[PDB]
Amino acid sequence: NLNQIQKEVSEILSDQKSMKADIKAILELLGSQNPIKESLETVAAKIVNDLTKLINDCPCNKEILEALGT
Amino acid sequence: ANLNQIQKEVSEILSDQKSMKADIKAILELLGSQNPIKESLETVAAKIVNDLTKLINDCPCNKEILEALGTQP
Amino acid sequence: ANLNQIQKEVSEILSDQKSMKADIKAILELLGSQNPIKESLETVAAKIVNDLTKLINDCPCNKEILEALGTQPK
Amino acid sequence: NLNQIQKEVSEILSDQKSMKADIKAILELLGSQNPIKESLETVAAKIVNDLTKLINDCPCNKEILEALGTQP
Repeated sequence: NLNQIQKEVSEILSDQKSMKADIKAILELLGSQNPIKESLETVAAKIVNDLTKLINDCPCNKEILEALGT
Repeated sequence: ANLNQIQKEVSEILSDQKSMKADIKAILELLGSQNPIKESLETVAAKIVNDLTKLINDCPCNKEILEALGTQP
Repeated sequence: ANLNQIQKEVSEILSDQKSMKADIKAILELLGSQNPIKESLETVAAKIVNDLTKLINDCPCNKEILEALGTQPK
Repeated sequence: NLNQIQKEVSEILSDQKSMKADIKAILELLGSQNPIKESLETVAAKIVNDLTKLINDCPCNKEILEALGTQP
């Protein structure tokens, strides 16, 4: 009865330690992550950037200029 | 009254605790097993540029113009 | 009040317990309802390249070149 | 022995208090952000729109225009 209470109160207490441990880990992990918007905005910048280079590199001009004669 | 009441409540605390523990464990498991968004975003970007590169390097619109200049690609 | 003290405190643990349980569920609910980022990345990847392919294949610039060359586009 | 129970109940109560706060944080942190769907969608929208602005701007035409606006 009182031993029963004691036992169960301990189990609660140790269970409560591990719960706390993991909660911290969760708060840590989430805090570490970079903002979705930020990751997006930068990867989105890299997509346009690269493709812009390719576009401005004008790959399809050589063929035309040959038919014309430049 | 009191200790019997106390003991009953303690037992409900113990079990409630047990499931919360399990649920927390799962949230940790779920977040932890997810590959970083930055890493994911990058591989998919790699596909996007790569595939639009194949297209632009295929010069789709040249074909129309070379035709007007009586020649073929 | 020893039993009283123990009583009042165990009761409070039990209250807090309930609302912690609620909030842990709301967290699980939130993460659970997320699409797998990989999958929803694929969808969006396709639409970007799709929409773009449409425009480039439509060949917007050709009309300018043709008219400069001296030809009517069809 | 009743004291140990009393003592331990309070350590239980106080940890409870601080876990309550941390979960509330985790909820707030997870709440403080739009779905990954919405985010992707607006970004993708900007991606295409800027590349559409680029292409419709016809960067390569100026080169050929001088090649056409020229003589042997």
